[PDB]
Amino acid sequence: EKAEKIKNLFNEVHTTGVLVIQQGQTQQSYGNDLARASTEYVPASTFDMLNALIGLEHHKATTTEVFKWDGQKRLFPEWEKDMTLGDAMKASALPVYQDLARRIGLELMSKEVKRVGYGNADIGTQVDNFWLVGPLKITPQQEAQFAYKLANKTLPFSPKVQDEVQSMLFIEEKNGNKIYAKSGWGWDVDPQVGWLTGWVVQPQGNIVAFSLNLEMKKGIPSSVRKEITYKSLEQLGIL
Ligand SMILES: *C(=O)[C@@H]([C@@H]1NC(C(=O)O)=C(S[C@@H]2CN[C@H](CNS(N)(=O)=O)C2)[C@@H]1C)[C@@H](C)O
Repeated sequence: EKAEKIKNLFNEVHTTGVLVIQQGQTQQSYGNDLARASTEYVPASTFDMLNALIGLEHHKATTTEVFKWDGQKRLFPEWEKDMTLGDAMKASALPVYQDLARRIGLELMSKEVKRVGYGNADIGTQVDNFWLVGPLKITPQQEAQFAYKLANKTLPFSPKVQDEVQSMLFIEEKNGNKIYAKSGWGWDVDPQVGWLTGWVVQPQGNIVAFSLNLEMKKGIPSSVRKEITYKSLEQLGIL
């Protein structure tokens, strides 16, 4: 019954999507197009999570430094403010993560993306846009696995840096559950891709990772990603 209900949540907003859930070493898929789970998409802003891990691990940034807004118009007004890396994570402020990517540099970025085995691990030659328009791609299954490992601090990085990136991703504590999440919207690719990748830590300690992936269309508000995710997690008894 739960799976049917989640399928219809996607039908109700008139697009196709999948929600991958990971608990322990096994995954389940829900939604109205389950085949999306094993299909590659650009990560868009969801790459910020790995960008931050690499930057912190290799001492290219700190968690307390402030990226000051220089007063120049940004793509979105939400980005026109002083930000730490964590603030920029929450706002998905691309210019901050492009700055970070340039600090890391192509050689180190390529080595680390390959070491961690992220998606197709192909970053090409352009260090500041490879996660937006290709060539880097990743499946929702892979995003859920990545989130699960970050949640358990089992990515191949220091525990300190994984703890720091977790803190950047914290959304809220709701009914005792701690919710961590990163959204993404690849709007200038066709078709458009929407992401919400994260995890829940339940009061008893259990970790449940998720990755929502759907086709974004004109007339579908971006708030659908969080709404469908939370409702689905509630249906599953995860929230
Ligand atoms: C990353 O994918 C991309 C980000 N991602 C998102 C997103 O919604 O996931 C946006 S949308 C942009 C940022 N937040 C603004 C909405 N205001 S609100 N509701 O207060 O959050 C608009 C943007 C495309 C990077 C690469 O640009």
